[PDB]
Amino acid sequence: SHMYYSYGNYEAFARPKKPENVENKSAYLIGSGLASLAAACFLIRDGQMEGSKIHILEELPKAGGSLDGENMPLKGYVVRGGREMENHFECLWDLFRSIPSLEIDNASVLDEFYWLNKEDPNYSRCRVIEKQGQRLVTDGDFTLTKTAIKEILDLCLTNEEDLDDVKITDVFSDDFFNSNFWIYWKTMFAFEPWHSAMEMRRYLMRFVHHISGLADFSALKFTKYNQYESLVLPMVEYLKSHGVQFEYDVKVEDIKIDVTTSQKIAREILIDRNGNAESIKLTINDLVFVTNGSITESSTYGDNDTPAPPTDELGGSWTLWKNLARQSPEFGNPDKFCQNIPKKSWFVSATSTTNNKEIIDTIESICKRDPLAGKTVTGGIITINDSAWQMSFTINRQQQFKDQPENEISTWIYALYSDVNGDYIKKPITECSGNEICQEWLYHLGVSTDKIEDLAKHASNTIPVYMPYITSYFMTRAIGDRPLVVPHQSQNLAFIGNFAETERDTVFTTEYSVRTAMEAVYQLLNIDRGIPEVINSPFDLRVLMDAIYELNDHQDLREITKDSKMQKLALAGFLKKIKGTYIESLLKEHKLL
Amino acid sequence: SHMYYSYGNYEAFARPKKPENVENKSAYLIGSGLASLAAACFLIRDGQMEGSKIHILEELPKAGGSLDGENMPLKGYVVRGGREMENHFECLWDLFRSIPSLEIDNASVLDEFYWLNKEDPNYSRCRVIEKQGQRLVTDGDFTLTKTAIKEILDLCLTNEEDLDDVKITDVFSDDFFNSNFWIYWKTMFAFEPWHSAMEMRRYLMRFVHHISGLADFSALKFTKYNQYESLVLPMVEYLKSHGVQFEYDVKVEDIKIDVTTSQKIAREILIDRNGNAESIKLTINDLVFVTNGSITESSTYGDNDTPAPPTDELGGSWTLWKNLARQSPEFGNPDKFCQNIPKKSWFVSATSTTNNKEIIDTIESICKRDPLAGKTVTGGIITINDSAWQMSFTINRQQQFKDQPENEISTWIYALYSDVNGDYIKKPITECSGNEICQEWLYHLGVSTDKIEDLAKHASNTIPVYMPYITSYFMTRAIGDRPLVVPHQSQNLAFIGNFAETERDTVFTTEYSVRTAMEAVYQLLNIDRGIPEVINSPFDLRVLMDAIYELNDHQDLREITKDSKMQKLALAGFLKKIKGTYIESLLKEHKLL
Ligand SMILES: Cc1cc2nc3c(=O)[nH]c(=O)nc-3n(C[C@H](O)[C@H](O)[C@H](O)COP(=O)(O)OP(=O)(O)OC[C@H]3O[C@@H](n4cnc5c(N)ncnc54)[C@H](O)[C@@H]3O)c2cc1C
Ligand SMILES: Cc1cc2nc3c(=O)[nH]c(=O)nc-3n(C[C@H](O)[C@H](O)[C@H](O)COP(=O)(O)OP(=O)(O)OC[C@H]3O[C@@H](n4cnc5c(N)ncnc54)[C@H](O)[C@@H]3O)c2cc1C
Repeated sequence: SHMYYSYGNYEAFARPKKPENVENKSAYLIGSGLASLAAACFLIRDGQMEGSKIHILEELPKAGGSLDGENMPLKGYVVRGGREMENHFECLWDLFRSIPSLEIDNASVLDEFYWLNKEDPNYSRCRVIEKQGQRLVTDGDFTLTKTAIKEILDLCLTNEEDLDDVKITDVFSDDFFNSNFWIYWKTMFAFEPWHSAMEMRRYLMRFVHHISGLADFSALKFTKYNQYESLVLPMVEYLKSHGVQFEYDVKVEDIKIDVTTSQKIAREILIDRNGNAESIKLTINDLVFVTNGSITESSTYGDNDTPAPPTDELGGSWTLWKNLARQSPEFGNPDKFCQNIPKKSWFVSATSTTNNKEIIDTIESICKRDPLAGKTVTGGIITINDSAWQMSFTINRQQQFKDQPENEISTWIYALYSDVNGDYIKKPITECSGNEICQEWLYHLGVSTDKIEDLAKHASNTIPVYMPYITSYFMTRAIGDRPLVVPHQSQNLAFIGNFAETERDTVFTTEYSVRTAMEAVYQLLNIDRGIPEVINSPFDLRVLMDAIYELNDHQDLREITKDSKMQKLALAGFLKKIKGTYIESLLKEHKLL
Repeated sequence: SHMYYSYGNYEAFARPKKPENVENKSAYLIGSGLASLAAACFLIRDGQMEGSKIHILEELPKAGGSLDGENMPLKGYVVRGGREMENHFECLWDLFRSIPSLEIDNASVLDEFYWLNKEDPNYSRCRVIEKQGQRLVTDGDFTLTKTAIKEILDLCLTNEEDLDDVKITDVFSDDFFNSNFWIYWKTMFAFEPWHSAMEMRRYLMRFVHHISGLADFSALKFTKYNQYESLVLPMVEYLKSHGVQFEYDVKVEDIKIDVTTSQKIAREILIDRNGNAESIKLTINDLVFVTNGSITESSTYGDNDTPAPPTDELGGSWTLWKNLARQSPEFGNPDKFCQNIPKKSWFVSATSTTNNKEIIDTIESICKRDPLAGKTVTGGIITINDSAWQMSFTINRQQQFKDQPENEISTWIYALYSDVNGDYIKKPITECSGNEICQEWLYHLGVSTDKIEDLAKHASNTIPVYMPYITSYFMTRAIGDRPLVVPHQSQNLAFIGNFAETERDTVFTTEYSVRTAMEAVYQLLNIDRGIPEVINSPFDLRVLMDAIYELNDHQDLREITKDSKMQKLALAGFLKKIKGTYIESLLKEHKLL
C-alpha cells in the first residue's frame, strides 16, 4: 500500500521526511472527536501541513466527542464514560509524547501520564460484589473449566474470515458464561452475548499480554482528570498553537464522491452551518477525513428527577455515513451498526456526585481506600454480579474535574441490561431518573433501605445519559461492513475512528481512533515512516505460555492434564522429547513446568 | 534488580524522572570507546548528572576506541574495520535519536542515518567470488542440508548454560561447514571454527529476523562516513556541549575495590597521566564505569612497504582487567579472552586506497556499481571463497573520509586465516607489507598477473594493522567469565562493553556497548524507565516460520519432508488437525503451505 507496519525503536524514534507536495494540500476532518484531532496532529507533526489549511468541522458546540466530561448547566457533573488505557496503545503513545502537558512545564501528555501511573499505580482491591455489598468469594479466580478454555482457543484458532455475523453465543457454551472470566470480560469491555464473536476474538488476541492483570485491573492506566481535560484540551491547545481552524455547529450532511472505474475523489462537502445550507468544493489536493458513525451520537440527558429520554434518532453522524454508503458499497454498511440494536442493550450511564459521608464511607468499606484521598479509589469498575441490571460502577481519582469541590466524589455507573426491572427500583434503567439509578446502586452497596431514598434524592445529584448507539461498535459484522481507512483507489478520502477497517486491532478503544487517524494521514500523504503494528503479543511464545498458565488459574502442565490420560500420555511423551532442552527451561520459566 | 526490561512505544517515548540524589554524584569512565561515550550520554540525558562531574579517562590521544577512522600521518587512510548495523539495535537507536547530527541542522544522528539508508538502501550484487574474479555459482542459496539445519536448531534448542567452553566445531558436522550459509555467516560476523558455540547460538537467535537478508546484505545499514566521523564525533560534540571532561593519555592501571561480605565499593583509581603516577580517590557517590578488555588493544600499524609488526603485548586494557580480576572472581576471567589465542586467528586488516582506474574498473566489473558514484559499492564484504587466507573485502560509500579526494576509493580487507601462505603471495598475511596484501587481493579480483605488482606498489597505498585481540570477543567462554554489568552488591562499580555480561544480546556489536552502557547507568542511578529488551524475534512465531522457509531455501512444508516418510506421515496428520484453522492461514501466509 501507501504505508508499511514496523515495530521497535528505529522506526519509533525516526522522523519522516516532509512528504511530497504537501505545501499544496489542505485537510478537512469531519467531527472533532479523538480520531479527527489525532489525524490533525499527525498532519501538523509528520505531514508538516500548514495549520491554517486544516479545517475541523464539528456539529456540537465543543470538541472531543465521546471523550467528554463537563459540569453540564442546570444538571451536574457528567462523564459519558471513563477511559481504561494500557501501555501497548502503540499509536496513541506515539501521538501524545508530542502533545505538551497543560500542567507540567516542559513535559508531554505521555510524560505526565507515565509518571502519574507510576506514582499511583492502578489496581482493584475489590472487583465483584453481590448480596448487597459482599465481595464475591472467588474474586480473582477465572473459574473457567477446561471446556470453556478450549472454546476460548477454538475461537482464536478460527479465521477472522469465518466469523462473519457470528455472535458470541454462537461459539461459547454454558461453562464459559458461568465463569468469573466472563464477568470480568463482559463488564470491563461492555460485551453483550449477542455481540460480534469476531471482535471478541480480536480482543482475546489483542490483550493476551494482560490476562494476569484482568481480575485486579493492574494492567490498566488512567489519566489525571476526565479525558476531556487530560486528552482533548492538550490536543486542542497544540492544534490551536499551530493555526488549525475549528468550526463548530457545522453539520456535514453529505460528501459528493466520484467513484469511477479508476478513482474515488471527494468533490464537495455539503454542510449546514447553523441552519443555513452551504458547500465546500474540493480538489484532489483537499483531503477529507470522515469519522463515520458514532457511539455517542443522539445522546440525551436526564437529571436527578428526570430520566434521560430514550431516542432512536439518526443524528448527523449516522445520516452522513448512510449518505456516503449510498455512493459505494466500499464505504461500509452503517445499518449493521445503527439498526436493530436490541432493547436489552446498554443504553444508560450515570454520574452520581455526592459529598455525603455515609455514601463515601460505604464506598470506602467496599473498595478499602479513601475516595477523597486524591488517588486510586476503585481501581476500575466494581461489578454487582447479582444485579438485575448487570450494573457496574467506578470511582476514578478524585476529583475528576479540576473545578470540582475537594469534598465531593463523582461515581460513574452503567448497566448492561436496559429492559429489566431493578432489584430495589422495580423498573428498567431507561425508565429511571438520576435519583432512582442512584437508589438502585445504593441498595447494592448495602446501604440501609431506611436511608436509600433520602441519600439519593437529597444527598446526591445523579445525571443519567441515554446513548442509543453506545453498543454500536460490537454489533455482529461481516468483513466489508466497515470501510478501509483508505478505500481502494481513493485519492483524497479516508475513513477514521472505530467504524473504519484495519487489521487485528480492537474497537471501543482510543488506540483505534489514533491508529486509524495515523494510517489515513500516512497513506494519503505517503509519509515515509513506519506505522507501529498492533503489539505482537499473540505471536509471542512467552506471552502464549503465560496465558496458558493464567487461564488455567495458575496450574502447571501436569496439573492441567491431571485427569485426562489421553492428554497425560502425550505430555509424558512431550516431556521425554524436551527434557534438558531450552524448551523445558522456557516452560519452567513461565511456570508451566 | 535496579532495572527492568520493556518494549513498545510507551517506554520508548517516556522520559525518566530525575533520579534520586544524582546532584551529589560524579562519574568516571575508563576508556573513551563507544561504551563509555554512550554511558556518559545516558548520564547527561537520563541521569541529568552535571557534565563537569563526568570524567572520561582515555589512554590514547583521541576518543572512539574501536570506532576509529583517520588519515594516519606518514601512512595513509586507515579503517581498523567497518560497522554493519541493523534496525533492531534497540538501545543504540534510543541513544542516537538524542545526538545532534553534525551535517543536517535540526536533525539527529538517527534521522540522518535513517534517511540515508532509505535514499541509498544497502544490498550486495555479488557476495562470494572464486577462481580469480568469478561469482560463486550458488551465490544466494544457503546450500544447507537437512542435517545441517537440524544441527542449527539443536544448538538453539541447547540451554546457554550447557555450552560452557563448547566450540563451534563441537556442535556442527561436515554438511554445515560445507554450506554457503557458513560462508556468509563466518565472514560477515568473523566467526572462527574454534570460537564459542554459545555466542554463535546467541547470534542465530539474535538476528533470526534477518535470515532472508543474509546472503545479499539487504538487512544491513551503514553510516555516511567512517564510524569515527559519523558516530564518535557527534557524541563528543554533544558531550562537550554539556561540559563533560575528557582526559587523554591517561592510563588506568588499577582500581582499588573493597569486596566485603555485604558490599563492593570502588575506592581509588590508580592512573598514569603521561609518565607520572597519580590517584583519584572515590566516595560511594563517585561512579566508576570500566570498559573491561578490548579487541583493538595493542594494535600495530605497517605501511605500503612494511608489515604491521605482530605483537602479544598486554596493553593497559587487558592489564587493567587482570588487576581487577585479582580482586574478585565476580569481576571476570580476562585470560579466557586474551590468552591462548590461536595463531591461525584473524589478526590483520588493511585499508587499500587507490585512484587508479584499472583497479577501480575491475571492482566495478565484480560489484556492478561505480565505486566513485558516492553510493553503495559492494553493499558489504565480498568473500573470496577459495582464497587461502579466507580473505574478504568491502568498499563502503565513497569517500568514507570527508577530507578524501573525490577520485579515490579506500578498500577495507581482512583475512580469517593468519598462518597460511597466500595463493599469489606465498606468505601468511602477518608476514606481508601493505602492498603484498594488496597484491594478493588484486590477484583474486582477476587482475592480470603482469600488472599486479605495479598496481599494488605504485598505484595504491595499503596500510595494514595487526590486532592481537580482534577475535577476543568470540573465544570459548563459560558463564561467569564475564562480569555482570553491575556485579552483585556493587554500589558504584559497573562494567560496560562487549566483555560484560548481559542476557541474550550478541557481542562484536556496537549495540552491545550501548546496551551495557545503558544498563549500567540505569542500575547505578536507579533510573525509573524501562530498558528495551533484545528484540523479541526468536520468540515470535511469525519470524520462526519465516526462518524455516528461508533456511530450507524457500521450500514449503511438503517439499521439506518430501523424502522422509516418518516425517511426511506426521505432516499429513498435522495438516488434518489444522485445515480450515488460523494456523493453516498463518502457515500459508509465511509460505510454509
Ligand atoms: C462511555 C464510554 C466509555 C469508553 N471507555 C473507553 C475506555 O475505557 N477505553 C478506551 O480505550 N476507549 C473508551 N471509549 C472509546 C473512546 O472514547 C472512543 O472510541 C473515541 O472517543 C472515539 O472517537 P472518534 O473520534 O473515533 O469518534 P467519536 O468520539 O464518536 O466522535 C465523533 C465526533 O464527531 C462529531 N460528528 C459526528 N457526526 C458528525 C457530522 N455528520 N458532522 C459533524 N460532526 C459530526 C460528533 O459531534 C463527535 O464530536 C469509551 C467511549 C464511551 C462512550
Ligand atoms: C575491525 C572491527 C570491525 C567491527 N565491525 C563491527 C560491525 O560491523 N558491527 C558492529 O556492530 N560492531 C562492529 N565492531 C565492534 C565495535 O566497533 C566495538 O564493539 C565497539 O567499538 C566497542 O567499544 P567499547 O567502547 O566497548 O570498547 P573499545 O572500542 O574496545 O574501546 C576501548 C577504549 O578504551 C580505551 N582503554 C582501554 N583500556 C584502557 C585503560 N586501561 N585505561 C585507559 N583507557 C583505556 C582504549 O584506548 C579504547 O579507546 C567492529 C570492531 C572492529 C575492531
